[PDB]
Order: sequence, then structure tokens, then C-alpha cells
Amino acid sequence: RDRFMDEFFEQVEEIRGFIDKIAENVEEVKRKHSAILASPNPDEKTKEELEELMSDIKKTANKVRSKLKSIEQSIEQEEGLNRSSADLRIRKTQHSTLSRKFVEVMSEYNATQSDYRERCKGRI
Repeated sequence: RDRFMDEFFEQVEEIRGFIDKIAENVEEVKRKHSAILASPNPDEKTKEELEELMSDIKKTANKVRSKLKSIEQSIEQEEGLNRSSADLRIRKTQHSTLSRKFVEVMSEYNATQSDYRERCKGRI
């Protein structure tokens, strides 16, 4: 039927949710960074929580990267047919859109980490 595509859109919403979870973790990382920097004697528990957040981000990102690569490989396999279709184009659009959102969140995270490392170094 249209099982392949209806299942594809469900996979799109899954990836979107993951990207949104990364975004949410990135904001919490920013909060922990501030708390650690504003504290006269930082709490080890807080540092541990920051570590788990970073770990969670890295893990969810690999899931996103992996699912997006899979979608792209599928698109290219289809293109090896030297032919196009409405579904192929729909999939190509969702892949570039999800990719854009993913790149934006990871870029924000990398900038947040670089900034924190700079402040920790410039410190004590």
C-alpha cells in the first residue's frame, strides 16, 4: 500500500523528537554551566549531572545521525534507478529539513561547550 511512506513520516516525527530532546539537554547544560561558574565551591554532584547530560546528548545525536544516514542511503539507492518520483522527493525534503534542524542544535551545543571551556580556563 503506502506502508513505506506512512512509516517514513512516523520515523520523521521520531527523529524530530530526538532533535528536540537534544535541544532541551543543551539548554540544561547551559544552566549547569552557569551554576558551576557562579558557585564559590562547585558541587561534585552537579558536575556528575553535567557529565550525564553530555553523555545523553552524544548518544541521542548518534541515533539521529544514524537514522538520517539510513534515510539518505535509501534515497540514493532509489536514485541509482536514474528515475524520480513524488515519494523520493518528499523523502529528500524531509531529510534536508531534519538535517538542518540537527545541524543547528549541534552547532549551538559546540558553541556552548567552547564558550564554557574558555571560561573554565580563563579561571581560578
